[PDB]
Amino acid sequence: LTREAYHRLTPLPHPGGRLFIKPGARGYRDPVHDLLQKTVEPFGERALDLNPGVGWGSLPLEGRMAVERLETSRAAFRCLTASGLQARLALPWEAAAGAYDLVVLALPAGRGTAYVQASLVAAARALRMGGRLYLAGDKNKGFERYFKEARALLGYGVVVRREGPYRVALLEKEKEAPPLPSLWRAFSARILGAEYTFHHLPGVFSAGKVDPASLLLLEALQERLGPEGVRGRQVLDLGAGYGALTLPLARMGAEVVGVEDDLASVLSLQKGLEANALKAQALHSDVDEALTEEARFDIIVTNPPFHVGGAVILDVAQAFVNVAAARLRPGGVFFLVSNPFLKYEPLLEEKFGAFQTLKVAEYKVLFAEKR
Ligand SMILES: C[S@@+](CC[C@H](N)C(=O)[O-])C[C@H]1O[C@@H](n2cnc3c(N)ncnc32)[C@H](O)[C@@H]1O
Repeated sequence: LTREAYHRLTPLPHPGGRLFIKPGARGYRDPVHDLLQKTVEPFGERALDLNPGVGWGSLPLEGRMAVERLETSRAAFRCLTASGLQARLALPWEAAAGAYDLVVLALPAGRGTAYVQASLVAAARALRMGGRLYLAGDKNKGFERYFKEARALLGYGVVVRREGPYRVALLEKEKEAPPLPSLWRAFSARILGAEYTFHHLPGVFSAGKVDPASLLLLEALQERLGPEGVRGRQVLDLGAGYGALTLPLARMGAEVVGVEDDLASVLSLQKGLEANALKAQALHSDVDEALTEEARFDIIVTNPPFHVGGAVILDVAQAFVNVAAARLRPGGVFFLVSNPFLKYEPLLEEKFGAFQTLKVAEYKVLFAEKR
């Protein structure tokens, strides 16, 4: 895709309306959200969707109930807003306690147990006594375990729709919700001769330890540019996460802007910067959406998102490369790290004209210079 195509919001039809989608936004042609949309029925007056994506799963409630939506992805909020669907930039556990009659939760299984658990408790807390929860997911991705936990948290739960491995259950709040679990974790790491303490919420990439790929990029970077080759330079970190690249580069004296689509990750980076006596801009952004048209940089780094066992480069990751080329000043440099067999080489050749391979072992570090 072009950058314009990556950022474009496109309305798709459904009976009675339309819904905007875009590359990089969750919840479109997803069997879990699809099964929800076929299942959810109004109950009471006030509903909360704790994982809406583009908003298909709880869309049947719109216009029949007041529906609030809490969403962590910037890309997904751009879509919801375009669709005229009330939505807040919010973590699931930021939900108002006891203020809803119905909650909708597509299980965010890909973000892991801690994130799901926090979401389950947020759902239980959000509901008034006697409120109900639609819980949807995948038996191949923990549905039975999470449904068992939901039933323990709330009361009577039963599966109300089945399609292959995909399930929707309906549950009733019959008991008092517990307090939220402890959410913050911290760990320390030594990077390029300096100590960092990272802080993060649940669901972030590489919780609890620095990704070896990120370490490899930083090693390649320092070898190429020298210990001082970053001081006073403007750096963009595409997909900054809790700051594995961001913090060291700030420590090295760079003026760093991190862009990150996930709110939990943005807040994690902010806490880490504070904890380490470091300054950087930690932007909640779908790729470079948050930047001015004019912003350019001297150095751009990225450890892009990837599909678990995938052989194809994600749309977001392709956009990262296109954006890096576009956002670099002449003489600027780009560093990217990935699995050795992802086909980034042709992309860098097309966008920069040439590239170099600085490292290839467990991961590869590719490099390009803006001409
Ligand atoms: C492989 S992780 C790398 C995180 C961090 N830079 C590190 O090295 O540990 C990729 C990051 O890209 C972020 N991401 C995914 N889609 C994005 C998007 N559309 N815009 C910006 N960041 C995105 C993810 O949330 C994740 O934090």
